[PDB]
Amino acid sequence: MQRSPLEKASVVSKLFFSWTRPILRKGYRQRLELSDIYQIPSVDSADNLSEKLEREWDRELASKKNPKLINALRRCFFWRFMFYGIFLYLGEVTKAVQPLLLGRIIASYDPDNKEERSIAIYLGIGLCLLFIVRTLLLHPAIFGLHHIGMQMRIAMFSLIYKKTLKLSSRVLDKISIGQLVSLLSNNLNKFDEGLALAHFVWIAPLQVALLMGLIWELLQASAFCGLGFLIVLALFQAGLGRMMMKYRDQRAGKISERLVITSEMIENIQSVKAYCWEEAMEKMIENLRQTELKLTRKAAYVRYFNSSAFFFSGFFVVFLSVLPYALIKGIILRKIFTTISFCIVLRMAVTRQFPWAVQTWYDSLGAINKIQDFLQKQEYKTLEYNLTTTEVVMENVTAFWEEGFGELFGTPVLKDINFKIERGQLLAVAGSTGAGKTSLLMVIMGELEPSEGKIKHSGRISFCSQFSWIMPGTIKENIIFGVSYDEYRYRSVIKACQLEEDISKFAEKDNIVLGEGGITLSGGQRARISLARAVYKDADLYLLDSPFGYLDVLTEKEIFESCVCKLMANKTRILVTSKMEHLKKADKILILHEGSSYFYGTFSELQNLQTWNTYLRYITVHKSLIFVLIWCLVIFLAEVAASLVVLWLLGNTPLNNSYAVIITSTSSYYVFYIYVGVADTLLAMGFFRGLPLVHTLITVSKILHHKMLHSVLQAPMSTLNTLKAGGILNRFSKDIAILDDLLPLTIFDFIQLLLIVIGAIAVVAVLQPYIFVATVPVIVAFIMLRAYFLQTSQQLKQLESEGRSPIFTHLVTSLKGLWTLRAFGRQPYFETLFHKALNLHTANWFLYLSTLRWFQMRIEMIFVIFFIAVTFISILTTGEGEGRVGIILTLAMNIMSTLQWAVNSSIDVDSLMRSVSRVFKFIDMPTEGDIWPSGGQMTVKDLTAKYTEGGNAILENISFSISPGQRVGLLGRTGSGKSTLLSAFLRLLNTEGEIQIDGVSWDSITLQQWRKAFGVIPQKVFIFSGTFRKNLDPYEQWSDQEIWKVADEVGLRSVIEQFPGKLDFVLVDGGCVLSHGHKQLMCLARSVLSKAKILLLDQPSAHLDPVTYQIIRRTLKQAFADCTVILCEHRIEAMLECQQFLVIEENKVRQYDSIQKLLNERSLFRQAISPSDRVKLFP
Ligand SMILES: Nc1ncnc2c1ncn2[C@@H]1O[C@H](COP(=O)(O)OP(=O)(O)OP(=O)(O)O)[C@@H](O)[C@H]1O
Ligand SMILES: Nc1ncnc2c1ncn2[C@@H]1O[C@H](COP(=O)(O)OP(=O)(O)OP(=O)(O)O)[C@@H](O)[C@H]1O
Ligand SMILES: CC(C)CCC[C@@H](C)[C@H]1CC[C@H]2[C@@H]3CC=C4C[C@@H](O)CC[C@]4(C)[C@H]3CC[C@]12C
Ligand SMILES: CC1(C)Cc2c(sc(NC(=O)c3cc[nH]n3)c2C(N)=O)C(C)(C)O1
Ligand SMILES: [Mg+2]
Ligand SMILES: [Mg+2]
Repeated sequence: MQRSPLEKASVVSKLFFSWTRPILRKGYRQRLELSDIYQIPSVDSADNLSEKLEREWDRELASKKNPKLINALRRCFFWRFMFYGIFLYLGEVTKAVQPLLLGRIIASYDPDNKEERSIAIYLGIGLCLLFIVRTLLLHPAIFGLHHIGMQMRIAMFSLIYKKTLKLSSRVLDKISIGQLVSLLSNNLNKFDEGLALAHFVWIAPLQVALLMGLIWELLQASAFCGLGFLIVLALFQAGLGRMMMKYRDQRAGKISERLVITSEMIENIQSVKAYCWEEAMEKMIENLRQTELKLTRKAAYVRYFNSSAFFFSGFFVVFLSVLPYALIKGIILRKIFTTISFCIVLRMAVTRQFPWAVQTWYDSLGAINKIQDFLQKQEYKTLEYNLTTTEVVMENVTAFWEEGFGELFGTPVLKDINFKIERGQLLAVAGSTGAGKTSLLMVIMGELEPSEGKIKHSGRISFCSQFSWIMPGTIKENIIFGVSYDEYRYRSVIKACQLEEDISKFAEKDNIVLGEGGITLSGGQRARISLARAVYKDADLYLLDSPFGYLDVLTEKEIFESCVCKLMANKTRILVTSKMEHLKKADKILILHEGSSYFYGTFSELQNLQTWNTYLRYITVHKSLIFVLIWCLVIFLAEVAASLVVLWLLGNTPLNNSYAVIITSTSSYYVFYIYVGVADTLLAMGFFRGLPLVHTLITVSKILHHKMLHSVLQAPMSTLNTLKAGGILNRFSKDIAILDDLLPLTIFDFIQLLLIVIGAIAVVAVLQPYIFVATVPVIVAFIMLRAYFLQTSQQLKQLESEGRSPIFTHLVTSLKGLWTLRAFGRQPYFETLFHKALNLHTANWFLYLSTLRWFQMRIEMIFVIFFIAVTFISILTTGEGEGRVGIILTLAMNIMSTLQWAVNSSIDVDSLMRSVSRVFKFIDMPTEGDIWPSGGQMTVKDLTAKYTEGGNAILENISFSISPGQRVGLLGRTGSGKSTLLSAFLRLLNTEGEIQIDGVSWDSITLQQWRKAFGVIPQKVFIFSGTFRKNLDPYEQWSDQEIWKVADEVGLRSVIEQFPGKLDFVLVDGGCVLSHGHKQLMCLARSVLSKAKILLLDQPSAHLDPVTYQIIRRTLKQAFADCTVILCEHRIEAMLECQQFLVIEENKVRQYDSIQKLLNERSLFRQAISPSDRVKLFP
């Protein structure tokens, strides 16, 4: 990491921006190098800006009665804000005095021997000094304001991330990820570039006042008559402004809902492919875009008029100003031209510098109000009493989930519970699915607050959750979790939890980079990592929320008899389980039922009791766009043609005529200048040209989004495991929102300005030849410098754009596994780990932003250097009568001002066109590519299974056969590959060989027609945000009578009726409202509905007790009558059902007929069988 070159630089280097020079010549030749990226300055790091504003915000909360975040921002930015403002004012004031000096220098060409001839050279010196001071005065202040804006945004982002870690469990149901992602995604680049525009609120009026006097000098009455039009027009723009911000708050609700559905489906696509929900998910996201794009088009139509009230305004402000003066006194051309030159600045001042400033003040204060509202929310309170005898006591506790019933006090999830726990003994928390075993642990931790009751234990606590959580990094970084490493401790934990088997099979033994959630690992490997993280942590109380769900009986007994009773057996460790073997060794038991203590005591008592290609693939998506652009061009040619014959007639005039005074001298070199100043309205796009162009460009972004979401869904599994969660979420959030909002209007201004310059040069050139030759040296200079800059700029804009993914990826896992962070107390780790993501983004963004003003300053310096050269060549070579050299040259240099503005607009288009480039990389991803399943007999031959292309083979030379309508058991040790065998049939991972069914093979049929044969219950359950009927069938094939008919057999009768809207209750936060057992029953009903003659069950019973498991065999015997069943399951009770058994080990299979034979070979596995389950197998 090289340190920032801004730190050690002369004022000249910081004034002329020479310190950014190295990376351009480095980036021009070569591809950009990671070494060449500079470390952020010490001023604008995450830590200090957090430090600074954190200190002010609590001072603000302490002092005032109703605090405001703007007051906290004021005390740390206001002086450095206003310091740049006064330079930006003087830099803008010097534009208004330019027509006074230049005006006379144009007038001095007139042969009528005026006094100007005399002063011209002094204006010549003065006007050169005038340009030099502005070029220096403006750009440092803009960079200064961008630099302050960047510091404000980093400070607020840091305060949101600290606030969200202390946020209440009550609030998490209300605020989804789409709320947080959208808030950051909106502000990320909009807030920084805004503070350049923000000052023109108070610059523009003083500018209007200063200009109105200078016009009042020329025209006494009419100038006010003109101004009235701009007051008339300014109120119309303010009307569009308030209209456009009411269309944006209707849409803002819709965007959040789209991101939560898009995130959820791509996070667990492996289920989405198994069920075959492509059309279902696409049609769902399609319906959310309908409302969004309706509001986008409406907000875009009002935005055009706001950005089209400057070009049209031009002609009418001058016309209404000169007309009244013309009728009474008469006018000289020298008076009309002067007015034109003042007018252009005034409109710039009042029609694109005033409506862009206020619009920035609304958005900034709106964004700050949402952040301030987000900071003032219900916090997770902590109340831990270190002083204790280490006796975990609970007495007379009740608890409700929601606020309403709890506050008004629906049945509470706990009531009338009480227990006493000495230090060095484990509690056996037992009961049926929906007893409140997770809820009890949530009360012990303090996530769920009890209405009536009291809890007390010491602050130190460990927590192994039911849904296992894996942060992004190495298995080591997961197991130790933000603390020092201890060789003796870490190794002893891994042998206790016995991951030694699973860790040794990996290529990189200890440390492999796991993704967001850890889908590289199976269910058993995640559970034991979560348990290892819990065990490696040291605390007074260990909470274990059923870690033996996904484990086989051999692993379950060894890990129980190796960790729970060996590694920790001198402390209070409440556990969740439902087996006799675990309750025997346990000292105290608590059997919950319907949120009530059925029993409490001991085991003995209980028995007693009972680039060109990017710019070309974006124009040829939609045919309307190419018709509209051709339609604009033919109308453009017509007005260029119309103006040419107007100026032909006007110039060729043979001229009491007070109306407009002209002489042979003045005529020739004012008539052309008048046209150049009024060529911004004549060659303007109307509501015939501008409307459809905006309409089509939004239609392009709708088509691009459809293709992108379509391509991501049907791409192969390897390409989707390669990329992160935040990388997916970044594009659909930020990159698709740029094609909807900014990019359609950014192209409009670029085309408008480009047409004005082309058409201006065209009419001037055809009528007077040498001005085209005069423009060419300045034209080539701008194109030269532009081509040079874009080589570095395009490479910085990709490192910066892809630099966003760290911030989002981190924000997902932070919010996803929030309960474990506060359990272990690892906020200081995650805050400092989050600061690195901001510093990374700042490092790239600051670099790109600073490179731009270099370009912005250099192109103005080029224009100044040429204008200085033109002015003295003009003034010095002026004849005794009628100097023609200056007449030709200054006309060109009036055009180059409009082109300078167009080149700056061109760089804003290329920066936004990067986004469309990054969308097209997702569109260009590879594709995975009588009655048929009558009986459902499978024949596998020479099968091989591996995830990565040319990696390690998980299964090797697999072959076996199932006869029709036969139930088949599948089993083996955790991490054997059982899922891989189920994924091999669906062929989600790439395989070799053939699996032929009912005498017909893979290659005979398409893949989507193939996957409709099977009926899947996956290991990881997927419940998207919607109604129960939407989850149970997205296609809406089955009736309510049908779904209610299924709902009783699998037993969601009592589950659904609990909630208000029966089959209309909108599930949230990935179905957090339902318990873990109900999610397994949800996937069962989903498979029961889909009548399939083959069906695949990946551990249907995960954390179901023996009572709930009767439903599984009830529905498996009755509903699945004739169809063949592959049952992948750990519990031995399930083996009584199915005939043939498939055992997996050593990357190969073995098939067995009877159970007696199979269990006979293996002794340790037969000795793991429960005594209650041993009397069933053997009679
Ligand atoms: N966030 C929540 N909001 C509202 N109700 C909830 C929430 N979480 C759980 N519940 C309800 O509380 C009851 C008990 O939940 P809990 O998860 O503690 O049961 P459990 O015994 O742990 O389930 P399982 O045996 O499947 O692990 C369930 O009926 C469930 O509907
Ligand atoms: N997506 C993947 N990419 C790479 N390797 C994988 C992937 N999924 C699984 N593996 C590897 O394959 C091994 C076995 O895979 P699989 O997920 O089928 O185990 P399993 O039998 O389902 O486990 P469990 O018994 O816990 O359900 C894992 O131990 C892991 O090393
Ligand atoms: C800083 C600004 C807002 C102050 C007010 C505007 C200034 C520019 C205005 C207010 C009064 C104006 C003056 C009013 C009358 C005359 C006399 C005339 O023969 C030459 C111009 C001159 C001298 C004007 C120059 C511009 C002027 C000085
Ligand atoms: C904002 C807007 C309504 C934009 C606008 C105008 S005026 C105008 N077009 C015309 O005059 C016109 C004439 C022929 N074809 N178009 C527009 C517009 N965008 O078309 C004004 C009034 C300044 O203000
Ligand atoms: Mg539970
Ligand atoms: Mg599995």
